[PDB]
Amino acid sequence: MEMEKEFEQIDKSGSWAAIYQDIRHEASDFPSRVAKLPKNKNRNRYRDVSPFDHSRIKLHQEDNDYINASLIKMEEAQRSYILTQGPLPNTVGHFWEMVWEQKSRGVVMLNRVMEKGSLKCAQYWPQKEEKEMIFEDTNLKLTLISEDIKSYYTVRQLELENLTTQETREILHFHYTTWPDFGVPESPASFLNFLFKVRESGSLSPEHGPVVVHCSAGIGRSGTFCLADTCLLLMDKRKDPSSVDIKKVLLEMRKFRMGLIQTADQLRFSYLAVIEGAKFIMGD
Ligand SMILES: CO[C@H]1CN(S(C)(=O)=O)[C@@H]2CC[C@@H](O)[C@H]1C2
Ligand SMILES: CO[C@H]1CN(S(C)(=O)=O)[C@@H]2CC[C@@H](O)[C@H]1C2
Repeated sequence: MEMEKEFEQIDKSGSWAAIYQDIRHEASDFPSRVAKLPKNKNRNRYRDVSPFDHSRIKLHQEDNDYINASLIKMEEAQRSYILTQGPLPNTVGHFWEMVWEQKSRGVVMLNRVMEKGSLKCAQYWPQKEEKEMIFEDTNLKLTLISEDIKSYYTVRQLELENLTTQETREILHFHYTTWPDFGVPESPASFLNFLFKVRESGSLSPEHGPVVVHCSAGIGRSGTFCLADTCLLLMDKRKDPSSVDIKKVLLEMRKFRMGLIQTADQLRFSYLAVIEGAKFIMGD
């Protein structure tokens, strides 16, 4: 079926939970043996969220190459994403090592450091220009260059220096700051505006390594971001945009990381975002 009318048909019939459970039943199951090794327990935030072995990002280190991060490679859309958990106190150096080694331009953050009164990820970037951060375990230096605070999101320019080679690179930090502590946003308008700002920066384009996108577990809000982006790109590429099937695209993405889209409300929100986004692209 088309998307917008399949949407109204699920609303009128109130069957979002049944649709979402079907997706959960059909989703791929692949091994995640490296994630479960005892030496990696303090590298995982949640015991039930792990990268598959076949798609995990490897650190370029001979001691321990493990990080909780997955490469989502979308062949028809010609887009790739790295989805990862929010960094832990003992993985902030690994996180920036990955950004460096994978040649990423941008980092997309969809959570606040504290939500619901608890810590959802480490404070992993510097908050003042004159107070830079040094990660001694991976030999990197990180400096805040500029910060632009808007009503729904903040964009930061950062400098990452590999202290071994003295090479430097400019990284863009795109921080969506207004996702509610409970539920999903009422309108997708600010989330779509944010997606378009990431696109306009070059961070999603083939001349760079894959964008790094995270929330707390790296599957819920993060899944919503890449699902919406890929569906909108496919609607632009194909002769028949109504042939894009958001459930099929989500199942394709779940071949590369488990659990993408965590609730039926997140599934409905993803439909809403793609539907509204397709009107603005036109060609409007
Ligand atoms: C519209 O709100 C509810 C609709 N359904 S429903 C009844 O269509 O399945 C789901 C139930 C839980 C709540 O998050 C949302 C999603
Ligand atoms: C930024 O990553 C560097 C960290 N080291 S490290 C942790 O051994 O100092 C590894 C060795 C080679 C270097 O290029 C990469 C990976």
